[PDB]
Amino acid sequence: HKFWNTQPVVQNDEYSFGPIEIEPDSFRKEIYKLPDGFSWFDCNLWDIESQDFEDTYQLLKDHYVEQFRFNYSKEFLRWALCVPGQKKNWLVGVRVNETKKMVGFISAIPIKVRIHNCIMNTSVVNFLCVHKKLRSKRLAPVLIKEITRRIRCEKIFQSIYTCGKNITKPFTIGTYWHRIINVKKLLEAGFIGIPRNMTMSSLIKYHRIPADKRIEGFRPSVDSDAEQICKLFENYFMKYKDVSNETMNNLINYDEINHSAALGKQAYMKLDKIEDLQDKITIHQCFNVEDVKHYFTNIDKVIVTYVRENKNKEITDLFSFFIIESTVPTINIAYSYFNIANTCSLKELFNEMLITAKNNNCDAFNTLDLMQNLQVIQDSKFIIGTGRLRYYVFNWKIPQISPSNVGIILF
Ligand SMILES: CCCCCCCCCCCCCC(=O)SCCNC(=O)CCNC(=O)[C@H](O)C(C)(C)COP(=O)(O)OP(=O)(O)OC[C@H]1O[C@@H](n2cnc3c(N)ncnc32)[C@H](O)[C@@H]1OP(=O)(O)O
Repeated sequence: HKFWNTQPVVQNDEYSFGPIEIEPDSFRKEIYKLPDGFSWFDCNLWDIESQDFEDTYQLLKDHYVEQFRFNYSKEFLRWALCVPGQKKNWLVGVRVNETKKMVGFISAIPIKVRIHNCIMNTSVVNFLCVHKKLRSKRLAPVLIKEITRRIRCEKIFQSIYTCGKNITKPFTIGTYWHRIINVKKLLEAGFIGIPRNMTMSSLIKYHRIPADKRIEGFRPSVDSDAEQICKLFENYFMKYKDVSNETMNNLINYDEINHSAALGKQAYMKLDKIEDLQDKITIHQCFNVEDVKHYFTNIDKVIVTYVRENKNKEITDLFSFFIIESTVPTINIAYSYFNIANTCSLKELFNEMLITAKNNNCDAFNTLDLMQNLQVIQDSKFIIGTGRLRYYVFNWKIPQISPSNVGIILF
């Protein structure tokens, strides 16, 4: 490594929380120079008909992969990036001056997170992409340094991001598990096989989604549910919290003290034993009503959010998953988003979600072992994946924790 060694992240070479550096003042502000013939632009994902959007969609479709290609649609990208509070300058493009060919992208979105006894606005950096031909032209560190600069100028000094590769020391590692829905489609596409043991017909039967015990009262969310949903999440995070009740109701607001190395030191917290954290949520996204409205909605072939209503019009449960269309043949993959099971078991809620994914033409359903999802995927028909997702936080200390301690899902 000739870049990551110079950033405030935990290195491959503890048991406490808080900022790595409180450097409100001493960070670079001059926009970074690009190689001759390249220029930055703010990517206009606000107008779905724009040229910026076509170029971004094309760049990502052709080049965002470590075959098969994911195919983030334009509606998906607008949902995942034009979020409440988004800055125009956090959607960063690079183009060749002569041809106007988009050859790079990086994005950040603003989120609210709780980390142990602190709460803060932070950023999520995602969709880092360099045209296949310009790789090993050391362009990615520049996109990273530039998004960093644009985030710090908003007085945000931390970030969360994921990766397949191991870079520095991640605070947790998520593992994907996979539920097969459309056997025939996955078989013909070579994504799965027929166990030499059994026949195609039995394989299909083995992977059917059991629909012989159905939970009444689930329906898609609507805008007017947003306050009930906001409270539902607050109560879920209350139940699973890793701090006392008093700390939960009096979280250290880092936005208010991040301007001062004196005051910011308030955010440091030692941990007696890492096992004290066992199976509680330590870090998660926090949603206000505006956030709920945007994220927990329903957009065909992008995001599906169902709630359970009781006979008093009170929302008691929620499942949600997003959808990414892939091409090798068109394959639609659902991903588990956020799920709250209160009046049924988590397996039962997931069963209902899996049926809804099948009804939305999804061919498989992917779930990380985050939060409590291991209650679902242990001793089930889920198959463990090989894809392992490393979670990182920039400029904060988080002990290495189990994925069940993590309530953050990236797109
Ligand atoms: C306060 C705010 C702070 C905000 C900043 C928070 C940090 C954000 C971090 C970004 C979070 C990303 C979130 C997502 O989007 S996750 C998905 C990552 N993107 C892809 O998989 C798309 C397909 N791949 C590509 O487009 C390129 O290969 C990419 C762009 C990935 C690398 O480009 P390239 O292959 O042409 O190489 P280079 O010569 O230009 O540069 C080499 C340097 O780049 C480091 N590298 C390579 N890949 C990644 C990677 N996926 N994360 C972090 N670092 C990476 C590498 O260690 C090396 O550094 P070092 O070993 O010398 O030190």
